[PDB]
Amino acid sequence: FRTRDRPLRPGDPYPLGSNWIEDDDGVNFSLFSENAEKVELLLYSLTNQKYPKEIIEVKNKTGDIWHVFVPGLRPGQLYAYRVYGPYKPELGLRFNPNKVLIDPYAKAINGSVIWNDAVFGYKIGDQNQDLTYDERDSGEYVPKSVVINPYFEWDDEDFIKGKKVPLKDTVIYEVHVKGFTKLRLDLPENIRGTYEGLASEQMISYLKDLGITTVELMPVFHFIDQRFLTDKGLTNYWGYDPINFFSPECRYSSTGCLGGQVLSFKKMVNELHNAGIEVIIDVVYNHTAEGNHLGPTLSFRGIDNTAYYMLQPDNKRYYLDFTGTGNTLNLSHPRVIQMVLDSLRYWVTEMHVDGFRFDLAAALARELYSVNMLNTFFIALQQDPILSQVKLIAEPWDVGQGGYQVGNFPYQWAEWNGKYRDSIRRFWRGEALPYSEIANRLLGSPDIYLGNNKTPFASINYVTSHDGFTLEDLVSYNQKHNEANGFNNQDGMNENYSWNCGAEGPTNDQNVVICREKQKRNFMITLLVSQGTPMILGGDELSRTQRGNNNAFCQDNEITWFDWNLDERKSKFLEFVKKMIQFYRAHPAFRRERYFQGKKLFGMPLKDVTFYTLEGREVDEKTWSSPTQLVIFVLEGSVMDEINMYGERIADDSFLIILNANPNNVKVKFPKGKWELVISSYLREIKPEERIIEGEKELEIEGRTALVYRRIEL
Amino acid sequence: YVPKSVVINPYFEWDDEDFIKGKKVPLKDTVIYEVHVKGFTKLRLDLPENIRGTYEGLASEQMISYLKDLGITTVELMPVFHFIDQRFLTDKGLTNYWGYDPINFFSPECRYSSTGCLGGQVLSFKKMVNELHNAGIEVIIDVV
Repeated sequence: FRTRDRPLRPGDPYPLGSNWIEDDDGVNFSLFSENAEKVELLLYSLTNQKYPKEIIEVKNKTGDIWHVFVPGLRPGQLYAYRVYGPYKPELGLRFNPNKVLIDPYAKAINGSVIWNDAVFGYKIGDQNQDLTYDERDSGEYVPKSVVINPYFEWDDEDFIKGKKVPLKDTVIYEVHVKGFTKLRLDLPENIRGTYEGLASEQMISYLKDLGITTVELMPVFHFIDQRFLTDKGLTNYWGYDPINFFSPECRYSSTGCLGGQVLSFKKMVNELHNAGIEVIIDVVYNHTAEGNHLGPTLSFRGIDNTAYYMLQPDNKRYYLDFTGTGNTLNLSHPRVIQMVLDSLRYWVTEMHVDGFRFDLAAALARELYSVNMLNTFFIALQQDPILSQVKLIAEPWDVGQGGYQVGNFPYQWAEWNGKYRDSIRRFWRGEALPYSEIANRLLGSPDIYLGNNKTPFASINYVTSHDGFTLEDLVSYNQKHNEANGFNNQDGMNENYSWNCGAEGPTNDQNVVICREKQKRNFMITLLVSQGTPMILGGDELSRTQRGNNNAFCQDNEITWFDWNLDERKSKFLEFVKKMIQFYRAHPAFRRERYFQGKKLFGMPLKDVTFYTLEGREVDEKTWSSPTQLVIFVLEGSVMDEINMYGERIADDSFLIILNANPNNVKVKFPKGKWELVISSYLREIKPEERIIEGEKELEIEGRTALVYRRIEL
Repeated sequence: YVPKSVVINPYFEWDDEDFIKGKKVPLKDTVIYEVHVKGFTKLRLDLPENIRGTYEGLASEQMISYLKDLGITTVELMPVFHFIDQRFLTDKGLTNYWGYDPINFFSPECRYSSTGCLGGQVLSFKKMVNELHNAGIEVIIDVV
């Protein structure tokens, strides 16, 4: 028989990908290819996945989209594609139907890659490398896509689609799905380090106790372990290397990789929303795990290489790399643009995601070679009805030339404030930066984001992230220790703006431990007292340590697992971060929607913020540009231009904050009021000269100490 | 010595089963597949026992996928009307395997059920049909 003797329907080229049509009993397959000449649908049995149990040729094509509707099939059916066409790598055409490809619209993938020189489309050994054409079948080594059933019952989950957590009052908590619960011997295994483990009653209660509002999850897009990681006994722990944009990772799931990864994800989000916790997901759209040339041929390169990938225009054999990871997705092609926003819309309307943190966000604005934030993809995202409502967070740079684009992302976009990261670490490190540099950071960095009409909550303040040290390692090391990575300690940035407190590594010396505990609390008070929306690094409340590894993308082991066993030193830091989060959330003078001016307002005798120096005298224009290790400012809570959504003014307590990074002691004369101690970084018992201050008193402030005060009388 | 009749609860929740009550399989394009409920799955060591040769065994994911792979459209089931083993078969160590010998016209056979003969035979039958219709398979029953 031929392809015409098994019953078929022409199908439709609408909803790209496999779509279970319950009413007609069958499945509709759709796949874009501008350049394919023949497209063949492969169907596998669950048992036999080395050869296809049936080969169907996609003969119908409406426009640049191939499609066929195969009767009898149900959800759960395994499938993959073969794309026939021209092979001219020096021109960009790398079509090899011997290599089995993965549906870019597959919403569930069964397993991952079995590395073998057959999944490459070019002779691995040959001297002419990626110009050659290896004819080995790779079907038995590449995972297959699953037709999923999209249906799901969201128990009173649609009511949180109303009054959400506004970014004004948000506290971000960056988590790795696996590390959150792998060493949670509390839970059973089989859910440890899984989606279900994250949404268990034990973790949900913990997250409300900690007090964070929303969770930001490291890449959950179904990703592949790199071969140069496999050939060193290593894994992709972070997962910033995906090949599919619609499948939740099968490695994070704990119910089944045959569609159970999308079920256990939806059930996970449903559990969090029933606890009033928003969900943001780290998302890679700038590059794909297929690498540059010499990389594998597992999907896009096979389906249509000159559409999906940015290729060097004069050769078109090599790949433009603005991510440092081999390739860069070509976001200038209409269907590539359609893919990303289809995926962005998919995770919102179907997986009920509340926001996205874009990895290397600038690389998405690359048109040929230059970054212009007025590209097609950003505009369409801005105008879209549903994507206009969820939060959009950017890593405001890529590793290209001219890629540093902080403050140039459109409004509605928030940005990771790297300038806040670096200068705050240097301030407490000991360096003396201008009074105007750190004071700007503390008031939401208006110098950055005001020029493009943005707000203080648009600035994402953070002192540590998954890139670089953790907070414990930040006060415990001065140099990288990525020796365990297997790259001869050449990977991961060298300047971390780090300081050890008096060692490098673990220590017994009792001054080194304390300088840190004081330094850890010094960072914590700074972050949650500055204007903007703060991001906590996951595990930092637990004083998590990566053994001095500032680049633990490859370590899926005890280095990156969360250590839940707490001693007395760790337990009391947890209560500190708890009470500091509880503080920041209780006081609107730090959850501000508009910036502080330097003025009295509403006809009041105090100006909304005042800056002092060692003596209670106001900061001048020449003190404001001189360097400093001590910065003093008074937030007048009752004279803020802060108005809620109902037209009411807000106002808060009046606060005075002392940040003295000078290693030596300094004496400070207070302003005119009677001030009360609310929190400080002192580990020692707070003696009563310091608890209440009256009438322009002077007070000894030990070196490297942060203090918060509240005026009780004027 | 004679079995007793059970007052049953007729209620049953047919999950999206009422939509196949529309575009069905017209006889023009039908392919009939005559099955014995027991013989279909008794030696199906794939499935657990306790459902081998039962209604539930017939509607299991293993058999449903097999019937779509074979390609038949509707299933024709040998007599499922609750029947009695003839005495001249009993007095030779034998049974009524086909079952073309019933005494009740409303009870699904208790010998084919695998959940309970106290009303479980009518539940496990409705659940069996519901599973087939969710797979686009029509059901015809041999009736005496």
